[PDB]
Amino acid sequence: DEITKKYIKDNIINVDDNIIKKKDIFKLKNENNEITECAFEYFESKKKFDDDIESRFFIINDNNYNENINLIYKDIKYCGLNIQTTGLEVFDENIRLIQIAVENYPVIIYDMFNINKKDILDGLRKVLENKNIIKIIQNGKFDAKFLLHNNFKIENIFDTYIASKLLDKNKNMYGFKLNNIVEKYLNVILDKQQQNSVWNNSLLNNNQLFYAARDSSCLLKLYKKLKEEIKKENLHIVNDIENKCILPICDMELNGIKVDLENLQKSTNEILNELNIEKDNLKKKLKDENINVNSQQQVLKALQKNNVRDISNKLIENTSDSNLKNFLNHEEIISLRNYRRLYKLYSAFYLKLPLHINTKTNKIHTTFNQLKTFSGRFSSEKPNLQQIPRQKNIREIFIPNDNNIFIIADFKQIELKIAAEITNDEIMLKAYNNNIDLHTLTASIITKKNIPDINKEDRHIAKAINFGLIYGMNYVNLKNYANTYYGLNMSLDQCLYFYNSFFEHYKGIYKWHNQVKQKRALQYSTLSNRKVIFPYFSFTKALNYPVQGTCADILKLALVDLYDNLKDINGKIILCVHDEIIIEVNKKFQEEALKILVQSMENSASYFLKKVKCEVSVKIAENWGSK
DNA sequence: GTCAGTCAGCTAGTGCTGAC
DNA sequence: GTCAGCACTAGCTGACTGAC
Repeated sequence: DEITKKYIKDNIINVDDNIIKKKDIFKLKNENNEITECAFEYFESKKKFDDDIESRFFIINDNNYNENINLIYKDIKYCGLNIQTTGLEVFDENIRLIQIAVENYPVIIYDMFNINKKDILDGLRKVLENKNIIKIIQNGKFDAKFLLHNNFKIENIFDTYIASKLLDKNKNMYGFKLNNIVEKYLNVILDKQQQNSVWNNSLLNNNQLFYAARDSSCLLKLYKKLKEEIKKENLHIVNDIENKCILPICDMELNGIKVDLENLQKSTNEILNELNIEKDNLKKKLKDENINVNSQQQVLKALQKNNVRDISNKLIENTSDSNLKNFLNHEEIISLRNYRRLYKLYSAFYLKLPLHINTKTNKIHTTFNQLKTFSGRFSSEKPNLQQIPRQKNIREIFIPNDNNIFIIADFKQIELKIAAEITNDEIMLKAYNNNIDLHTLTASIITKKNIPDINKEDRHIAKAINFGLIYGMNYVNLKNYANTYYGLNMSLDQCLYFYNSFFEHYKGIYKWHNQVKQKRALQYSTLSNRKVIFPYFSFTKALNYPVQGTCADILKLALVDLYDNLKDINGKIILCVHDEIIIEVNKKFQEEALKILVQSMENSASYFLKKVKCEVSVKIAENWGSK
């Protein structure tokens, strides 16, 4: 229809009219700092949107490109960047539209499908790469990933999702989408009724482009309000850290971690054979060939039929992991426990990994999220890295890329050091000034032995108790904590003596406990001023939030510094799980990489913590499970 | 020849029970 | 706290009797 193809030359298909091609004379400065009059083509909705946000937009395709459009970018301080894509996955999908929003101008839409003169994107490249231009993005991780994968470089960034998430102080989990944020702050409904319209088509209809335009112009108003809201809340440090840490997360997701297919196959074969053998052994032991082991009720019934009892001559009524410890005086239960371990390991890692492995590159790629965790630490999904077993044999599957070598660095006692810093415990700080671990010190006070005489087992008990009592556990739960996660049986009187001895000397932590318990505050702040406001008081989380948040801040600062300091030797930041950072570097630059990693981690530690001095243990690893 | 009354397999949901 | 895996209990949906 002649109505519908009015603007086909610029790849626009009319749906319900509501589109006009209008030209007006603009006033722009020249490269010689001289105002120049230029005529531009911009489209407009025939029906004015009820809100005050802009809806004008240029479209820049192969034909319509005008060289003078690059002058908008000059002498700016913020610009709104949003990109539309055919699908979610970065590897299987391209970028359809790039949008730029410069204040008091329409939104410039670059149609990458109808762009072939590579000088077109030069202005986009320079506005993206400039470090003096605060690019505003919504959900910066997704857009940054798509841009980096296609040879673009984007340097500065300001994500409205991070600002909104931090400002809410973890009040609500859901929300924090573009429509919700704009409604909450600027009092406007974006009418996001586009139900994921088909983007693959070369031709794009009016509603899609206009909805994409209001998603870019609305970011500048959010920038203005969120900047002031953050400034009034003293959240600028953590916001800056998160914004600059967006890009390292994109690097980690893009590069991934390679899996040795041959070793994975060998381990899977061996583990399946071991599972079959143990299953057969249990089958003979349970004396029921038809028995299915996985049925929890059925194994309970079978063990009941076996009539094995307790030390109290009590029949088993539960196969809880700790209840198995109470019933260990038989070969049956040993076989059952071994089978449970093998089954969980097998069907949780070995049979699940092949789905995640991309046969195109034979690498595992993760989806890192940086503010879903309450404490602030990174959380992985799709493949859950923290759920990967941490035993030696399982991790060896992960190898570096061909012709490379891993560097692995991990903090030591970052929680305990941060606790010492915040609580200002004099004895801990005077201890760490002379390089003695707080596990060794805790063991020394517990066992009354001299420092050189401390063994490894005392260090283990210290490892238990320091974590136990530095997050405000009542001494009753110390027994459960030590037994369950470390296996050390303990008596209540021993727990009482340990509690008294621990809080008699480390005075600072006692003062911290007293203050936090007395105030019963509903709001807490970390050393990066990451504020959280709970619904109701909880002593455990009240004690746990500051140290964990500060540890997350230290890791994020380390990644931000590392991503800038590793660009010379072209090292990839691969993963960051727990207090551990992994970088892959070419085999020549091993020494330089080690120095860079250590320096970045130490500087990050020294930025927030001042009294103490963190240390990092770095080992060059052939495989992630190296020595 | 035909329709009730009762016998079920199937699918869901909840109950309950375990570890990464 | 998240997660799968299974009895058990229930309600439904066709087929095997039961009939005057």
